[PDB]
Amino acid sequence: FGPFVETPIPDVNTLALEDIDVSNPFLYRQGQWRAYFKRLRDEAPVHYQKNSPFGPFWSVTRFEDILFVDKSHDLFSAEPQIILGDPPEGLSVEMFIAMDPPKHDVQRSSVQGVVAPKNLKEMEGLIRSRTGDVLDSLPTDKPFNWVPAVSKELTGRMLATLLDFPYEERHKLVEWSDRMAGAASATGGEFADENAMFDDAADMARSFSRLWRDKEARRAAGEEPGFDLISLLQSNKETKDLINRPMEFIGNLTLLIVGGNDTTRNSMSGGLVAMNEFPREFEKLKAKPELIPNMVSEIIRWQTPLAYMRRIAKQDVELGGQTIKKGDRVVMWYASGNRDERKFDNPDQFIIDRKDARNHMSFGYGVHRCMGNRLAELQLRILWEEILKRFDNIEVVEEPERVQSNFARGYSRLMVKLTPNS
Ligand code: HEM
Repeated sequence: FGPFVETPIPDVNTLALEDIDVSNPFLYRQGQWRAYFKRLRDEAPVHYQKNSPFGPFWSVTRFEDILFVDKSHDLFSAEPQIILGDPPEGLSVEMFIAMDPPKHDVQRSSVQGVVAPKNLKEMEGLIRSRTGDVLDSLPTDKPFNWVPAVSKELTGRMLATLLDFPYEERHKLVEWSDRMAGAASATGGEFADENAMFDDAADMARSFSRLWRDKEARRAAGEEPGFDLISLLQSNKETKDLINRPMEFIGNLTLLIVGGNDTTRNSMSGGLVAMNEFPREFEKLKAKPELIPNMVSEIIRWQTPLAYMRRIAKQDVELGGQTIKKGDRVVMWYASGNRDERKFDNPDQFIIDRKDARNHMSFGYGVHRCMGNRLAELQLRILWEEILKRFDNIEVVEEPERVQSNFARGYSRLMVKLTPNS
């Protein structure tokens, strides 16, 4: 009903404050995002942009203010979408990441068992084995792209395990997720073909339905239930009939794959980029390997794989000396908050023994705090544990290529030369 090409981004000092548009999906790639958000934090921490390709929106850029917006779901709704823009027509799917309580609470309870700490503990052998195997497969006499060989490879195996997806088809979960999460209308991503998105959403719905029916058929034949989400959903009375609720069914399954896809991937890659910019931290790590758990938090803080989550004001809200109007879109820029010097001293430095590194907001805060935070930290810890066993040095031999997006902060190309230890 009713009615992106890259260009050089100018110095933020050349702009009136009302003309700063941080929805530009090239701000991260071009390294301008730090100066743009710092100007916002300093002089417009609750900022209204009237004109953007996504329409008007508020930017909330200070750590303390983002906490308030994220935790106050009675003032700022997560519905109906948490990306800055809109999904293409015909591709809206309800996910509980874009739902307020109580309904958010009910839907998250039906899937949260898949990351139960007892289950993650039991899967450590498999994760570490996969993490050992891919690392042993990497060449040490020539450089290679770390993104497909390591980050995406380990991420895709993990996603397959989570759903018991056919392993040989796991590349499909990632390709579908990338196209869906990289919609030009939603995040300024490079996917602008609505035809391919319609084909993906149909292949994906058909694939999840086949997986559901194959699993119930295997369970009816006596196969013991497992750790995966489908086994868990078919073991609980509330969700044993979830296929008869297609919106809930597709919504929960797509959220799990999109939630863990480029987040895990870009956190695996981003640690190497941070180490490259701050090489003394790798010597500190080698001499004190017990720093790995805290370093994982510092990698996640420094990388902030998801730059923001978006809300809609449910009423007029006074915040930062401004009046957010009912209905306005409000963007909580985690990428800015994690660089806020009011919260972190020396915020742009990668400091692996930073004592308050675990207080980052890359997972958000409030009822929507990332459900897979422990799963992500676990894979990242194991990754660096297995790196230290094998490699005395790691070299980035080319400027990393960063992904076009205002939402995902990640890398498509990371060329790495490995040096084994003695
Ligand atoms: C470093 C890794 C990760 C980061 C930075 C990250 C980031 C986030 C963020 C920012 C949110 C929303 C927070 C908010 O609105 O307050 C979120 C929620 C969510 N994430 Fe993650 N994520 C990561 C890993 C994962 C993984 C591995 C999975 C799946 C296994 C996952 C699945 C989800 C789900 C299902 C939600 C919805 C939670 C809810 O609405 O209650 N995430 N994540």
